[PDB]
Amino acid sequence: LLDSRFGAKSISTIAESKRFPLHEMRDDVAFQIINDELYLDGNARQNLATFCQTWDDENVHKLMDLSINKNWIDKEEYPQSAAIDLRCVNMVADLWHAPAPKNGQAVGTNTIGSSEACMLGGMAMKWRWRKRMEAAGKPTDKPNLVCGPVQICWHKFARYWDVELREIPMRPGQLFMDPKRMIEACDENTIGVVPTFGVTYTGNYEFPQPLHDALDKFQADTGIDIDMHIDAASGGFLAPFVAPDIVWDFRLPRVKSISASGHKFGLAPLGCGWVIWRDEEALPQELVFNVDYLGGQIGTFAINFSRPAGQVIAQYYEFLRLGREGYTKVQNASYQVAAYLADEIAKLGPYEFICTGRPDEGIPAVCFKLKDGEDPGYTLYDLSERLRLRGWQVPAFTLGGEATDIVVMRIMCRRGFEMDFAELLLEDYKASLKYLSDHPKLQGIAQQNSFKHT
Amino acid sequence: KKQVTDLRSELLDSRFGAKSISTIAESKRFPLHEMRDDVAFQIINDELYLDGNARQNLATFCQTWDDENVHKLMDLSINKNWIDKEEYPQSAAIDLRCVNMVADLWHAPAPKNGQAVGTNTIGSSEACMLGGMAMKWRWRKRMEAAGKPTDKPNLVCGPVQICWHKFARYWDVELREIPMRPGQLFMDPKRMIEACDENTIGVVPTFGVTYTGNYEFPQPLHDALDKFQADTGIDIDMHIDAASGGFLAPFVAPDIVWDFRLPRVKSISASGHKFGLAPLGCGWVIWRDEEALPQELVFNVDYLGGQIGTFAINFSRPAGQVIAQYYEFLRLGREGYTKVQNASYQVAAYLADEIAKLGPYEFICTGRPDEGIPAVCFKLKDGEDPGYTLYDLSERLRLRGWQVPAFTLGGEATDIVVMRIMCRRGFEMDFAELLLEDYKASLKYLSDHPKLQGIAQQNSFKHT
Amino acid sequence: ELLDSRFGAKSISTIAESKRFPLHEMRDDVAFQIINDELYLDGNARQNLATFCQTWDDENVHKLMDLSINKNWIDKEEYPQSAAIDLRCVNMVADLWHAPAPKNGQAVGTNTIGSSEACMLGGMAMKWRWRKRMEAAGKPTDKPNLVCGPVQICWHKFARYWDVELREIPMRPGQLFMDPKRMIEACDENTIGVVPTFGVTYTGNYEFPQPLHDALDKFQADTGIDIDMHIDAASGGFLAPFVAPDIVWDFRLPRVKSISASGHKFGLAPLGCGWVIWRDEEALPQELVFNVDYLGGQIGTFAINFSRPAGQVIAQYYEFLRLGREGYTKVQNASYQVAAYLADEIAKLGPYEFICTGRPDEGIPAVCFKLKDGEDPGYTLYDLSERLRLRGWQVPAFTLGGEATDIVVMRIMCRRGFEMDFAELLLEDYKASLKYLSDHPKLQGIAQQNSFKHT
Amino acid sequence: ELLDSRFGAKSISTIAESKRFPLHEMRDDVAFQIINDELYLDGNARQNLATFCQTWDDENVHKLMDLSINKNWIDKEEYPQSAAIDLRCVNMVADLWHAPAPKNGQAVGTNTIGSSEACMLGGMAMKWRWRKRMEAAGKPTDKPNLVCGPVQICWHKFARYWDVELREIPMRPGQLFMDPKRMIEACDENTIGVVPTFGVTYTGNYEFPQPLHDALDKFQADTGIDIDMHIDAASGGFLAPFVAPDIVWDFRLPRVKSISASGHKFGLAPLGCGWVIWRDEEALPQELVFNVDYLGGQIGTFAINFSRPAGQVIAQYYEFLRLGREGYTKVQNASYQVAAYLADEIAKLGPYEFICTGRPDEGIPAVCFKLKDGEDPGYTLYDLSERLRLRGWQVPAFTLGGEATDIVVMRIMCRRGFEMDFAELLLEDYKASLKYLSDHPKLQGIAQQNSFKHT
Repeated sequence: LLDSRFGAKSISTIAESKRFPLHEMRDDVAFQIINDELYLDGNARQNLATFCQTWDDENVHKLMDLSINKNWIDKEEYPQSAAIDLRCVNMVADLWHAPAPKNGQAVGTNTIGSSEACMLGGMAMKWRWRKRMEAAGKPTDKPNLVCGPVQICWHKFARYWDVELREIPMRPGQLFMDPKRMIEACDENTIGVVPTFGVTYTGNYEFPQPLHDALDKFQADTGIDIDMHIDAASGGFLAPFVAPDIVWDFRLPRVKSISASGHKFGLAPLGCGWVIWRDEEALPQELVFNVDYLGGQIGTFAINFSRPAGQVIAQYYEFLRLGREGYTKVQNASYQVAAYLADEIAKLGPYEFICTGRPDEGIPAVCFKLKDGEDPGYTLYDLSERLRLRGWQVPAFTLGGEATDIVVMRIMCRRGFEMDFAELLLEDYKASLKYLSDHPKLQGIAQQNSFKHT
Repeated sequence: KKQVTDLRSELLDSRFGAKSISTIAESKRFPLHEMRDDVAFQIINDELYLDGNARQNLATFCQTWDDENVHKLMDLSINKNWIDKEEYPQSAAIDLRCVNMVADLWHAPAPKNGQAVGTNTIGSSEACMLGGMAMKWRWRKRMEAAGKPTDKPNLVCGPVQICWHKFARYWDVELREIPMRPGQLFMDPKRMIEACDENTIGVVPTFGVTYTGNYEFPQPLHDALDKFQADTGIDIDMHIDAASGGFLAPFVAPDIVWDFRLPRVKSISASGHKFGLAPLGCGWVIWRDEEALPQELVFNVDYLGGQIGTFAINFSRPAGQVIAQYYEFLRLGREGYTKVQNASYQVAAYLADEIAKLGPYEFICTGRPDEGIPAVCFKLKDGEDPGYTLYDLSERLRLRGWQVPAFTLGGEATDIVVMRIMCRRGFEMDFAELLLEDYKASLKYLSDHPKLQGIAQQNSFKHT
Repeated sequence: ELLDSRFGAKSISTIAESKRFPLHEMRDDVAFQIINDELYLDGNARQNLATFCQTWDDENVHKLMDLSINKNWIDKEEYPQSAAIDLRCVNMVADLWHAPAPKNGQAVGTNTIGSSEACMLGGMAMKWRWRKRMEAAGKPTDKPNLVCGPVQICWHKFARYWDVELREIPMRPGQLFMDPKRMIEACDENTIGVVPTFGVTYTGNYEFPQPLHDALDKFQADTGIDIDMHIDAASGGFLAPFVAPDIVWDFRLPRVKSISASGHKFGLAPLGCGWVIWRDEEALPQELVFNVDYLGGQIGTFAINFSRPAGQVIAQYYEFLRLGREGYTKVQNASYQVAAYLADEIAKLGPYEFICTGRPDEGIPAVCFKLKDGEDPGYTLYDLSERLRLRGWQVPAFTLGGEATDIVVMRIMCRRGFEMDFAELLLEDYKASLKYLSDHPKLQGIAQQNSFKHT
Repeated sequence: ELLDSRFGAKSISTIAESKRFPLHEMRDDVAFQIINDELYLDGNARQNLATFCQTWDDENVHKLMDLSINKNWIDKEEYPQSAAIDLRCVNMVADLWHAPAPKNGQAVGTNTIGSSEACMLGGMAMKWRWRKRMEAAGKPTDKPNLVCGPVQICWHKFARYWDVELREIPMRPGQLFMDPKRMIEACDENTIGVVPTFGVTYTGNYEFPQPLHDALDKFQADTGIDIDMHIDAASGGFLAPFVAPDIVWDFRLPRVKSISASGHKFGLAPLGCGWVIWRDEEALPQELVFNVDYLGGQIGTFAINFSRPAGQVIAQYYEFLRLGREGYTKVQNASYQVAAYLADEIAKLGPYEFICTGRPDEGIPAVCFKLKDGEDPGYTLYDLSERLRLRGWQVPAFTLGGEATDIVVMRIMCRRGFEMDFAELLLEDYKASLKYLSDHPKLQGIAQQNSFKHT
């Protein structure tokens, strides 16, 4: 009947949350109602499962706010947002060593995230592969795609575009797509190989170079010429700053496209991805749609259409304020935190490390499991529950394929999670151990994977 | 000085009392150095002044008005992840409410389990693809069950938005677009049926044609699909592209039978960020029920609370638009939207009557609620020459601040030059008065300067 | 060599040093962001159903508090309007509690930082009235006692700090409060006063002053000993006058010489606001009032604190002006509707005995319950409380004192902000928590730490 | 009935009864949004290259302006600190312009709303000094003239409003400004003063007071007629002293008895700020100063305005403080670099003859050019000005005056905020414009409306 906030007749959001509302309500009442329910969302600061930016910068807030109505697709009405977007394509291209374009503009596009960028990469792969077969007179009805432990976007790609996903299974000692097994899976129907440069599940890089040598030898051995698209969702904004010596990008001739998330280590806010092609030949013109506007026409290869230009603008702000110099410092701060956690956690239990936050191996992450046949009086699921009681989300989950038996804990170190917070995590980690040791009945109870995808 | 011109990272800047960087000198490479955060902010902030504010842009369909409450909701929601149900369960709850509300708005059958089948999207584009994929899979599953080949799917439609051209190309479906032609601009029952066959995955009426403003009416088409099924056994479904009309007809013309009232309408899509009133980045698609949505398309993710299924092309993205959409549903309801959309219609209808007095025009859309969306669309009467083309008028208007797009139609009507005026929230009766004044002044200018006729020759952006 | 990813710069750690005064300056905006970022480790309280303290947010209150950051409550001279506003508040609370009309037009009483200070002042005033009364009768004054029920911690502190024997009537099953019989058994010539709790912290039930009052009248008739009351209305003092005005508990009772309440509980003020009113000048021994000099003459204060900001007063004013009786009535009843609804709904979900069910004629908007004796549903209320934390709620489980030492209660406080839709959400998480304990029996009996119960 | 899509309510037109004082109240917040929505139709001026006035945005300035919306410039008594700040600005502007050190510590001068008011004050003071002396000689004083070049409109207003005959030396081919020869032709015993324009509005070029000063010396030598100067330094006044300290144009010349300049042009103040400085008490007739009583004594003002806000002065002081000569020199150099660059690039694009090219020793940060005589590249600068409008730029084309009624010029003003990158964008758009004019020859000769040239 009454609401204590408004000292008035009560408006429930839960009653008839099932139909379109009939009546108007005071604007500021609707606002305070929604505002209040939003407090029940987490703030992610103690969420150690996600890669997506959760820190807050006033300049980014002001820039998102100015841009709320700036339509990324409408080049004609917001020509300056359009110009900023083209800068960022060129800069990401450059970051990844794309060849100098003949026309002065890199081939590539901002996206909403890595998912769309993957679809575009995938569709391009499929189309280059179909042209090759059609020219060579071969059937094109059985495409396949060869990969390791990919993010879920490759599952959707395969499904939505009717391509056979040839996923190399995780297995003990080999948690990733190695050159030998990659090669066993390739044949004239392979549209491409997708190395994951920063595997979501573990944190490690699949290194494109040895896979690239193996594809070169494959072409020599069989005449079959297979290309790569690097899914660098996390890695593409790490390695180029802290390890330029890792050759994973367009310096490799088979690498025809690359995609990354701006809203992970690109430090952009949620809703920003990037995909770059090596050159015009890498992007079939059949996929590009040309629309007229007053200043000529512009080509777009996008799944999305209208949407706000703010994230692109924020991405640019990050590029401008940091440069290589700043990015290197920012990403090193995160690697330092991971290395530290890895180092410290190692002393607390009988653990085996899959990833220890090393810049030459992968991304700022710690991934570990219990040592085989070692029982410290808890599972990592249990430990994950204790940590949620201290406000932390530290996902515990299983690996796939032939490692379906392995439970790992993954910690992600993203911007905002500084050394002080890592210290606090550790105190909570220790207090959890002691608790588990004081209450042995807790062992084995917990059994539900935390969300592992982003 | 002896510092030669090309060895400097040059230039004082009058704003910083300092040397600076030229965003344009080195926009081809990743920047080398850090720069004070607030300087980079000011740099970008100043360049953003070169954008329009769209208040005077009469071409777009997208929300360009500003409401403080929306600004605040968006700004709280910058990091809220629409895909992460675990961390943001309240944003997830609000999203599910919106899906039930839009479902209900479209007469979706009551769900056995209380939750409508549908999803927020980034826009009509994603929503279309999901609708299109689902159509393809339903059709495929049916032909497989029947032992028939599935390698030549086609889609039958009228003058569709570009997202259907993208869907047809991206998913290898032949687009059977009924051509606009003089005197029949739209997919009619007859030409629709000529185009239909066992390989048709669906028909897509466009309930609010992008190019003109008009509704294609699903009812008569629905009638022709019923008879087509009786004559041939072939059972074809519909997905209605209601990008704009989806949030207009339910309030100002609830009697147009276009939605899930029609048994063949298996899914409907619409754009929140057009007449939905939401800010940029929001779309909706709804399915009649679980049968309408092949489970194979839905991905189940593990989370701590069990698992939830999503059908999306995107993945992580912010939840602010959904929240803001919710805010519009709550503060307006059916009563409020009815008033809001009526205001734009009055504005469109007003401009149609007044523009008709000013030249020899033939109208394709006059902002009548029973006919289409709040838009005015016209051409010159055939064989009449008033001393200018609509392209010329569109240029003069631009000199006075307005974007009023002139472009050609498609198909057999590619000779036809139209002007379209979109009336959306914020474009009020007083601003339309101002437009008219400007339009009269442009006509006089053109009448005083006849060497202008025929010079402007470029289409304005038409798609949104 | 350590970097910070926020600042793109050498790391500054609040934990390094943290035990020595820092040596070096650091940039203001960096120190600010450092601290701000750490504040995200605090809760929001929106989901913390243990506390009584205001946790909602109103832009106007934020504005007034911010205006007031430097307004010194004690400094009447520099901030005369803050002073005038405080004085209006004292009059309005006195009137709320049916204080007798004052001869000089100003009610007797004061703002405080909380109930705690207001209890100290009321306590001291009790002790001094009894002392003076006994001195004037030539009698020893070194053994003063105080009679009370299951009192808030401030009374324990008062007793210890001021050397008064606390005669606390213990809780016992059946009777979790101070009843007249046990009250009188404890009373004597050295009893400085009785302190009923009009809203017992641990349960949410009102101790009713009236029957106790009648027992003190009879006690006087029988023995000549004339004992007064101070009502601790921490919570009930801003509830009953709006939703149950016929409960006679306040200055309508002759023996009630002073009353206290928390403005930052149900008075709707922000943290840092309590009130104490005395019946009239006689109820407040002048010896306790300090008169300072200022330019317009002198003002007397009775305070433990001295300089402090005037914003909470000013905010409390805003609440009084914007709502009035009519507004308070709607605001408090809405919380009662929440509490009554939860009592009903929770009752359906397991074998519970209720102590408090949000009825306005019985207590404050709280739900307080225990498991039915014997009936073992497969968890303790500790366990249930732990499950509820994993879904973000703090719903405290704790033991009663005294002779009710076996009893484990759960207490849910319904405060402004915690509306019907949030109650529904708690109910859903409650059910889901029960489902989990059923599916995971091993969990039973594990948790055993009482949650914070005091405020 | 008519609805508004913003408010979901009956429509309220600002246009309907816009000729009658409105009858009824409406909600405040609706009136605000209605007005705020109309204001979107104003330009923002960032792409307007015709104006000299500040169009950039500095948060600190906005904050000071907003703090000062009610500070009354004239009310020294209630706003004594705004007054003190004002007086500092007067001394600082006097010092910048080499005013002789004040015998009393305070320079003779005042803030004004703009150059306009400042010119009247200067104009009036010339008038009175001239009048006093001619009245001493028992000579008629009813026909004063004022000798000048291509002055800003304020001199035309002064002339008209004070019945002074305006002897404006016309612009003519090859001599667009007041030279010594023609100046002297126009001088006689009725000349109240000569006004060099130190930054001509129409072109950007400086009129140099030193060679004019020499001629006036010779004139007094030859004829016994002693003529003074007032420098209209609207724009030059905050440019030259920082980037061309060697140009002698100010109080270093004995005949210069006052100077005016706009704070809200290159002084960097927001709109509503001007300055006029007199050499010393003798240059300012006392009869023109009004003495107004108040608590701390009385102050004299020479003003046309009276009550008005102090914010622009406050903002002016802010710029003086944060910049100094060091900061100003950088700011203005920056604008010059942009003007000079545009002059250089623009000369590459067509058959142009430049009047001004952004050289700090010649004039202000401006580019001014015309088509080479008898050359036809296929458009007029009016045509070019139209194409550039379609790209969002206001780049005014207009005819010169007097004997160059024939010459059409394009003038580009480079003020703070129009940085090198925006100059690059204009050039890109300039070339896009030349290309289009080329591809559509029928455009040639269509456009013929002068753009606003005055500020």
